[PDB]
Amino acid sequence: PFVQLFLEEIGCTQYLDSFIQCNLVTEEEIKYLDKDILIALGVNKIGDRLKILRKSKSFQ
Repeated sequence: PFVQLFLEEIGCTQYLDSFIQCNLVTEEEIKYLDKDILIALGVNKIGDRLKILRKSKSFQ
């Protein structure tokens, strides 16, 4: 799924596991993720959080 493929661009699949923790499969919801939600998602790097939001925009 795109959720796993775009996240792979970060270079660390560990975050991919973070998405499984929330069980998020909708691509639009990725943009819906806020920096605070990413913390709950299971992300240990604040810089990567910015990458997820910016890369998600690339979807459109």
